[PDB]
Amino acid sequence: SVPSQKTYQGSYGFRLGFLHSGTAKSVTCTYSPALNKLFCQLAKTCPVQLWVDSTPPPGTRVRAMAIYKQSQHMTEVVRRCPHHERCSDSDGLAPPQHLIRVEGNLRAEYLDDRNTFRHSVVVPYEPPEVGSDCTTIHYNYMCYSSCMGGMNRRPILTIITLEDSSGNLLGRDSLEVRVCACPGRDRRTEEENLR
Ligand SMILES: [Zn+2]
Repeated sequence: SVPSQKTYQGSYGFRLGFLHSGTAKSVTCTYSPALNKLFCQLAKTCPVQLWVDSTPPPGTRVRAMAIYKQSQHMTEVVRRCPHHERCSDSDGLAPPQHLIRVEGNLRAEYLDDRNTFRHSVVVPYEPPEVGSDCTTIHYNYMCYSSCMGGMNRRPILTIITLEDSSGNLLGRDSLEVRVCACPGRDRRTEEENLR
């Protein structure tokens, strides 16, 4: 099977938002609206905003999962490569095999689906704080898109779903992600190629 990637705002008007970081050669994370693609360095903070028109119920959660973008690779579980899964860089909560981690949230839970074998990380949805209009989750990608034996240069999509306490779908959004050495340069090159 393959997780759905269909955009769905749902009853709460759920959608993602990204900061405007630019494309300076030194940038560590940058999002391209034209390509709906996030470019980031290995294990660097990727701020992802959660926007809703109305607050969902207490117990609502937010899950992140990666899948290969190419249809011929969609059924393959996206996981860290043979080298990174063994580098003992766990933060004490994320299994070393997981590509996507959530930073600074002790309530993050990591799932290895007993049926699909796919990996995901989920946190409780927290409503915006005083003075804020949105909620931000900080993600880290733990392998480069080019890692051999892992993503192996194949592009991936990250699917973010808003779920109820039972795991039922409330909202869904997604974006392509490239983990690379120079996000600014690659974003500039890909947007140029699109033009
Ligand atoms: Zn790797």
